[PDB]
Amino acid sequence: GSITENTSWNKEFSAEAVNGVFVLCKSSSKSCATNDLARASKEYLPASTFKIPNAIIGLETGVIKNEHQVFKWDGKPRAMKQWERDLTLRGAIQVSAVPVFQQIAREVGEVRMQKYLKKFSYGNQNISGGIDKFWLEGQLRISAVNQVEFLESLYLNKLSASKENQLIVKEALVTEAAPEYLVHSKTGYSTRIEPKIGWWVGWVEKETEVYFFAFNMDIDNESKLPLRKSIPTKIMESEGII
Amino acid sequence: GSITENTSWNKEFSAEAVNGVFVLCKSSSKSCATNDLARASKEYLPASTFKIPNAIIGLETGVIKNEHQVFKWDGKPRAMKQWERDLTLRGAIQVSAVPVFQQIAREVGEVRMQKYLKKFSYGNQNISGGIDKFWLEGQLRISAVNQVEFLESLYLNKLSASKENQLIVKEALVTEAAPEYLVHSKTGYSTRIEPKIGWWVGWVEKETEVYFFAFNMDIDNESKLPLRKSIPTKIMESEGIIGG
Ligand SMILES: [Cl-]
Ligand SMILES: [Cl-]
Ligand SMILES: [Cl-]
Ligand SMILES: [Cl-]
Repeated sequence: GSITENTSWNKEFSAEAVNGVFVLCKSSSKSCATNDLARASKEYLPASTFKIPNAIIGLETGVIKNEHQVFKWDGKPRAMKQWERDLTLRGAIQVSAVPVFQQIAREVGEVRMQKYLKKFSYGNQNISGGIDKFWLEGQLRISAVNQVEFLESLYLNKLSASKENQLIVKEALVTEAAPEYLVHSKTGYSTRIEPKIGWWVGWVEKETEVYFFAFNMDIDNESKLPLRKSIPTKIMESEGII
Repeated sequence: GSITENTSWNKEFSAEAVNGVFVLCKSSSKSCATNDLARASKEYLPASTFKIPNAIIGLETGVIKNEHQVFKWDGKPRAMKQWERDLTLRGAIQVSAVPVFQQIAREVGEVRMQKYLKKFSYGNQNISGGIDKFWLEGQLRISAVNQVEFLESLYLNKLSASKENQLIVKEALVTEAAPEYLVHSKTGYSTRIEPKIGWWVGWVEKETEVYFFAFNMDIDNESKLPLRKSIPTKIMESEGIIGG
């Protein structure tokens, strides 16, 4: 593939006083563009974007039985009201139910989780910091470029997992369906350790083209969180994609 | 299965002067509700709702190579401008590209096509009338009850096809997505044999519940087509099944 720096996108960041990066890749020409090559290569806690490999590994290992599994709420208070209810696998991914995935990670265990992150070439592959929190406050780091490589492998079923399991997770990641296009995506927000990072990663299928994308930004306060989606959306709109 | 009449649903049909049926099943097809017991089991041409089994069959026979198949346009005139382009599976479904599906059916062939429709218990299972048009103007017929049974089997990966291929078709059928709400659906319009019939079939996931649905109605003219969606939408909303 190739990557090129495109300074024009900076307008959307400048207007918002945002420090951040977008990486957008057109599958047919294996060609990516970024507003910031340096930041595109910087490696940050994945936070809830880790739900993507974690769901695959959960299925691969038999910890998650299948896409019809329901994760029941035990009635104990959770950090968000939206998590205080039974959830499907898709629902637990889409509302970012950390408690559900901490449990999955515990059952997966260190030996197996390490093995998969190596197979997946996932970031620095460093799961230090406790088996249920390493993606949230441990030693794990991944870049925007690595996220797009990973998502392309998933799209093509080239990850070291069954196609069945890859498809289940693909199915779960759909976030917008229109007559002209389909969006798969996942957000993250790293807030336990400095610096505070918001992520939005995914891909768009339009006509017979596929566009993979990864976005991250420094988050000053919770009031900036929507720019996580709105800056990349604006860019993708300006490019005539969505 | 068991089918129970909900009297109150008729209001929605008589209020628009529509002859039609809606079938709705919560959790499973074991117990469904309808406005009309007789019509719920009446069988009609599937029209473009047949793209659902045909897509599964195309993948299972290897006629569609895999999820990333592109159906290439050779540049020769097609009947609609929306068809004059390369298409993905989801694209061909969205624009209702009947010529793409007809070429799939020809390559599948009558022997294989008959076998899968019988394994799937798909309507009267009659593919008489020409391999490229039996679902459009031939002898094939299916009811609203049988559509919900078929779609439930698809949802559960219980059709006689690989799980991989069932998942591929399901992704191409998503029409609405929200964190705890997901709709898979397909319209059809049968206009070659009287009476003309409109369909809307599908399923909805809401939180940890699932509902299977099938609607059909007599279509007098094109202007009544939207009802295919709004009458069943209103009834589903009456059951608390509400989208965004
Ligand atoms: Cl495999
Ligand atoms: Cl989040
Ligand atoms: Cl022919
Ligand atoms: Cl025809």
